[PDB]
Amino acid sequence: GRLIYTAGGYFRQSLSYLEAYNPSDGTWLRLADLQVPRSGLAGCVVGGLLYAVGGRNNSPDGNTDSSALDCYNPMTNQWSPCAPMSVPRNRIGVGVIDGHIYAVGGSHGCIHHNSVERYEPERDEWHLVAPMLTRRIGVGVAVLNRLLYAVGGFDGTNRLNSAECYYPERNEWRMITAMNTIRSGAGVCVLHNCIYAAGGYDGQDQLNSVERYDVATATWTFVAPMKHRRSALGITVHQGRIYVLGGYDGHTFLDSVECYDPDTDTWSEVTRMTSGRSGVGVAVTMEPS
Repeated sequence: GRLIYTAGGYFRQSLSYLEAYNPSDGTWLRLADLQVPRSGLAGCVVGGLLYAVGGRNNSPDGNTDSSALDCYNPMTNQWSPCAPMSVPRNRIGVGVIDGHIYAVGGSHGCIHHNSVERYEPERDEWHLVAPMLTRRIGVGVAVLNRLLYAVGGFDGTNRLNSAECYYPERNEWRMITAMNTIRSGAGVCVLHNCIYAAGGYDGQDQLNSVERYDVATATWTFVAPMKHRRSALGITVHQGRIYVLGGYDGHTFLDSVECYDPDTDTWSEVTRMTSGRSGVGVAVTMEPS
C-alpha cells in the first residue's frame, strides 16, 4: 500500500501540512506537521523514507529561504532533521540516483543557483557536484536511466525552455533538446521511460500544456493538456499514472488533483486537497503504520 504524500506548500503563508492521499479509497490522512513551515520545497523517497528538501518559510514574522533537509518515517509518523545543504534553495528541484539525493538549483534571496549537490543518506553528508550550465529557479528535475535532467526554470531574468542532462559517472552537464514551451515551476517526472513536463509559467500565462521527452528520438512531443492551468504544482507517479497537485492559476491556489492515464492520453480530476496550496513537495511511499 503506497500513498501520495504532500508536504508543505503555500497559501497566504508557508505551510506545515503533511497529508497523504490514498488513490483507492479517496481519503486524505493528516500526518505529523513539518518542523518548520515551508513552501517551494521538493519531496523524494529513498529507502522508504520521505525527504523534504529546501524551500522557504514565508511567515508573518519574516521570510527565510531554507537549506534544511528533513526526513519523515511512515513507520513512526515522526520527522527527523538531516544535515542541511550548503546553501538555501527556494523553488528547488530534486532527483534520486543510486540512493543519493541530488539538489538542483533554486534561489537564495537574489542569488539564482546553478550549483547542484548530492546527499548520501548512509553518512548524512552533502557534497557539491558540477554546477549546471544554467541558473535555474523553479527547475523541474527527473531521473531517467540513472541520468539527471534539469528542465526549464527561471534564470533571474528569463524563463527557460532549455534542458540539460547530468552524467554522475562523468560529473558533467550537457545540454539536450529544449522543450517546445517555456516553463518555470512546471511539474517534471518520469513515467515509463519518458520525461514529462506539465504546466508551469512562461512569464505571461500559467500553462496547462504537457510535453514528453523520449531519449531514443531526443525530441519533445506534446501530449494531452491538463484540465487546469497551474504553476508551482506538485507532481509524482503512482502505479503507472501521473498525479499533479495544487498550484497557482493566476488567481487561485488550487486544491485540484488531476491524474494522467498514459494508456489513454487523458487527464481527469480525481480529488480535491483539503485546502488549496502551491509549491508543495510530493512523493510516494508506504502508508504509515
